[PDB]
Formats: sequence, C-alpha cells, structure tokens
Amino acid sequence: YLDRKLLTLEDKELGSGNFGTVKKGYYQMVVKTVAVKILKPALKDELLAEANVMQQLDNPYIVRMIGICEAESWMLVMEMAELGPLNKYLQQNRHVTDKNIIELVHQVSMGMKYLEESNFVHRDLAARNVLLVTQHYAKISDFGLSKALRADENYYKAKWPVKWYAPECINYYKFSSKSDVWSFGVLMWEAFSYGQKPYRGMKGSEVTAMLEKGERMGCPAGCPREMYDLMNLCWTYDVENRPGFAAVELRLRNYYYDVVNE
Ligand SMILES: N[C@H]1CCCC[C@H]1Nc1cc2nc[nH]c(=O)c2c(Nc2cccc3cc[nH]c23)n1
Repeated sequence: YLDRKLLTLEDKELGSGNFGTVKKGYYQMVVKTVAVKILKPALKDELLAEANVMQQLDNPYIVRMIGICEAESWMLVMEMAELGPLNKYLQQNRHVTDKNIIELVHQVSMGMKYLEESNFVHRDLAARNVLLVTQHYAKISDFGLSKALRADENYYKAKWPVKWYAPECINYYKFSSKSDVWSFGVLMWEAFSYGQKPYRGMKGSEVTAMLEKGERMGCPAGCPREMYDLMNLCWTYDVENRPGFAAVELRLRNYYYDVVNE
C-alpha cells in the first residue's frame, strides 16, 4: 500500500517488543510524522492482523494507521504520539495533576467505549499501551493482541500480561469487553500511581491467588476516593456483574466535570 520512497525513518528506536522495533519517521502525504512498527511467517501474519484491526477503527482516542509497506522488512506506519507511553510519561513527570490524570483516563474510557460498541476486544490494555499526543490528549495503541468478535459471540476464546488480565481470562481463556474493563481498572491504578508497575514484587500465580481471596490493590497516594471506587468496580470478579465501558465512561465523565468545576 504505502510507497517506501515517501518514507524517511530515523535510526534510533523509540521502543521494542517481540515484534521488533518502533521507530519515528516522516511520510510524504504536507509531510506527516509517523511511528513505524518494523518487523524483527507468524510475525508477518500478526502485524497484518494488527493492521487489519486498525483499518476498521475510527475514533479520536484510538491511534490511526497510515498504511503498510513491504520493504527491507514489513512495516506498519501509524500516527506518531510525540509524548510516548503514558506509564513512562508519568514516571518522568510526577507533578501531573490529579485533574489531568482523570482527563487522560477519561479519554481512554471514551476510546474503549467506542471499541466495545465496535465489538473489538483489545486484550492488552495497560498504561504502556496508552500514548500521549499532548499532555492533554491520550490515544490507545498496540492492537497486536486485539480481536474482532464473531457476530454470534461476545467473547474471544484463546506469554500473557497476567497482571492486567481478569480472572475469566486466566481461568476460562475468555476475552470480552468486560475483560478489557478489568484491564482498564489496572491501567487506572497505574496512572494514579505515576506509572508504577502493578502488583509489585509478585509472581503472576501470586496475583491470581490474591484476587481469588477477594483482595485488591490499595488506593494510590493522592488518588481521589471516587477514582479508587471506580478501579474496584472494574475489578468485579464475576464477569457478569462487572460494568461495561458505557457505565465506566459515564462515571469518569461525571467525575471529571465535577473536578473541572472549581
Ligand atoms: N507500547 C509502546 C511501548 C512498548 C513497546 C511498543 C510501543 N508501541 C508504540 C505504538 C505506537 N503506535 C502508534 N504511534 C506511536 O507513537 C506508538 C508508540 N510510540 C512511542 C513508544 C515509545 C516511546 C515514544 C516516544 C514517542 N513516541 C513513542 N509506541
């Protein structure tokens, strides 16, 4: 699809994953600054599946794909989020206000509400997969594990990011928008913890044991009671009683407007 002659890549890598590297580039559309996933048979199919998901999505809070290019390696060219991953940003900017964190996490809930309405499951929702366009504009990224739900099912049956996964994912291998809501609760905890890793010092098996005991991570320092209450609701054990994204986004929206009033 894209013309390799129209793409100029920077040598430095922004990041990496088993897929390969993420590099900054420029594409001749005006010129568009881009982030490019560069592959490093199954990997090619995985990148094309990621591209196929992104092609179907159109929302202000989800990273846009520009196109694909088959050159020195398969490349997935996407819009650039200049400020990078949310967890890293907050670790480096410890004075971002609680109001600003709520604004950003609410934007992610708006993107996830759209994803749920579209019947896609993200399956890797975590602060490392929320990118900042500006200090006030967040977008969801990294659709490599995402799936388009079948017309007749509300779940996808499957190394996993265990600390972000709901009990039904671990126990029954079933991934739904409600499974993404559980991950969104962990993402909220990460955001209010300024990008600290969740379940510090614990093995995945210890986390599963902790959750089975009805125990949950505590309230981050300075996190508003209302936001902690929402994280706990996202962490409802029984998938059937857990809220969907419409309910989560509404709670965040109303709380953000309350904060804005001051
Ligand atoms: N989850 C991230 C981090 C883990 C590995 C994978 C990596 N993935 C992505 C996917 C992306 N998709 C679309 N646009 C992006 O900009 C982008 C992206 N930018 C990005 C990453 C890291 C640092 C910086 C600094 C500026 N931009 C950065 N990182």
